[PDB]
Amino acid sequence: QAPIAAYKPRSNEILWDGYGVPHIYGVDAPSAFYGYGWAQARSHGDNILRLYGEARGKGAEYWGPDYEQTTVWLLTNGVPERAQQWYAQQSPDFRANLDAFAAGINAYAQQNPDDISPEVRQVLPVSGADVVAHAHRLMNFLYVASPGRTLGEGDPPDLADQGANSWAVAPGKTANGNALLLQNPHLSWTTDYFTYYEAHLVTPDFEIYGATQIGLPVIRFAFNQRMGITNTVNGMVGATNYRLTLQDGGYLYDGQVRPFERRQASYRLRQADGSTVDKPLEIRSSVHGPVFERADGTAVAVRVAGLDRPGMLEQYFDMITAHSFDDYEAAMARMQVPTFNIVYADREGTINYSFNGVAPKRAEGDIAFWQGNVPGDSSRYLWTETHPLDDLPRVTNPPGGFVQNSNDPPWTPTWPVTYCPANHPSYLAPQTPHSLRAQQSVRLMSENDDLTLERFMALQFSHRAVMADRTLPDLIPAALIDPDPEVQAAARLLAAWDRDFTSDSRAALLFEEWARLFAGQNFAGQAAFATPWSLDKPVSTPYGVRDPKAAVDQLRTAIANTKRKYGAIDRPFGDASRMILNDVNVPGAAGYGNLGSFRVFTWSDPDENGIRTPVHGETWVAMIEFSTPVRAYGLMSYGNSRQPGTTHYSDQIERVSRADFRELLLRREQVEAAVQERTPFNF
Repeated sequence: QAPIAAYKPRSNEILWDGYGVPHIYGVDAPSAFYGYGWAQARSHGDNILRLYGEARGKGAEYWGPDYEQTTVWLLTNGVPERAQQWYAQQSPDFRANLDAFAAGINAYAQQNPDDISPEVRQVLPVSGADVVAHAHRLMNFLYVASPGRTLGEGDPPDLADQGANSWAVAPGKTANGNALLLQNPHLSWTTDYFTYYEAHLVTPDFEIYGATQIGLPVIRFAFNQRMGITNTVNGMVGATNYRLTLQDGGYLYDGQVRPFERRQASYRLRQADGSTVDKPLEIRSSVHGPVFERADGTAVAVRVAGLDRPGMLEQYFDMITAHSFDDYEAAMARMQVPTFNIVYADREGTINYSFNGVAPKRAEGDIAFWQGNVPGDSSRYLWTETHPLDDLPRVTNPPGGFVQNSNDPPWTPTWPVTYCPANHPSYLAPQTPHSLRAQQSVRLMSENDDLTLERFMALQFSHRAVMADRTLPDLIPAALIDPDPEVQAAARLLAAWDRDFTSDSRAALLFEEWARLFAGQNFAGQAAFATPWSLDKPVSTPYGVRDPKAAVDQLRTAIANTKRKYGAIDRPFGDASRMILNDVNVPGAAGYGNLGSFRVFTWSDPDENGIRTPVHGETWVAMIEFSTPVRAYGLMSYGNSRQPGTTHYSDQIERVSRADFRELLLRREQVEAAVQERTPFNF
């Protein structure tokens, strides 16, 4: 019936468990945020202070050369100053929480100066504005508008490997009648701002368990006794790069030569000897927005949407603390979160999918057109309005009894679908072939019924080489008629494979190498299938091999590659695939999502000895059943801390190698039973 009574904290304290997971208890909100800020300082202080410093545009001043590009990017886009505005524009209530958070961080550093790396001490003290600045940078100028896209360069490995999985199951599809939720982000294992942190906040008025990126005062992947939500990247096109026609010191626009908006700014660049050199920086703007110059000499102006949405953090906070789905939807309706697909589920039995973000209203052009260089010489392409929530693809309690997204276009959020590409403007999302992992996603959910939490988790462990199922039947035969015995031996090895990425697979590695050539290095190539992908058979296409003879030459080559990389065509998958953190070295399993593996581990290239580890992949994984009280399990691949000397960095990877999940503790008693360290505090 009613949720179990939440705990009313009678004093401020952090109860840490054996895994470095803080259970922050505050007599009020500001107190809790302060504890949260303290805990994050404890667990990831160095990187948070580094990121906050960058967000001030002081990256070059504080750490020199390797941080300069980001400084120029953030200054030119006026990020540090807008953070001050956004900060000021906060609601009095929330601004107090942000100030607490910053005080928590400051406090921790004050009482533990030794735990703070020397090179980041100059960043202290930090303020509520700094928090806001970072989140603004992350959301708007990393996720939505990255310097790579605008500068016409690219980005260090983050192509399609910035993915995730997400499921929400309606009570009707379960055995117990409680909704189920899956949080499963697949971001880099090394990039600092992408590091996830696990925490638990409790005040007399709210409770929030979950993971979030270091430096964020709100929990993005949260849940509690009442509800929970998860996120996945949808690539919402919130920015436009306009090509400019330079002319007579200005730029051509609507037939006339408009002069630029010029501002002479400056920043400090640290020198090897510790001194700083003052460096000039002219910031030019066009009616579109800031202007950058590419290497090829192209003058590009970037127009980022939602620069007037200062309530990002508060939206997330109100969303996750919502007392009902209605409240939740009202919160999301503020349009303060610029991107992401978001999934919801609660103890009431409601599940929801939302292609969220702030999208510019446009009158022409498909997504591909808007993702490229839009002509910047006419007011014809200068958008100003953005779409309301109800203009975007969304699903609630569908007939299928579930929702899901694995970075695939929003065209198959459930089965049967409830809408189609035609119902929305063609610039919102792409209409491209869904990845094999995404197809596996729809299958695992729609094909199963009467689910239990345990079965639900087991399905999450799927590591099927769907790619094989679509190709081997045609490849194998064609390869067997090849005169080269080694090729024939390869075909037999492959045909004996159960087509699952297990540690012991002797054919997996070889298959991958073949697939690299058959479907491109990222495994997304379609040019080689006999039957092209189709939205009408979204989970069974593409299929077959268009040119078996060619594909065999590819296998011929792939065989050489496998031996060169691993030393044999039949090396055990988990012998070359390892998960190495600190001094822990465990065998790997599961693999590339584009090859159909639901559970993901994007293996890196192998080293001298054919050993390789995950570059991106599983990180924070949790499955929640909204029973009363709720039940949840989770694991954090890379622990809950990265502070030099911490015992909580490599202390979970072993359980990951065995899919041995931790029961997430929400109830006071459970917490008291697992406490290993108490940190009392006053705000």
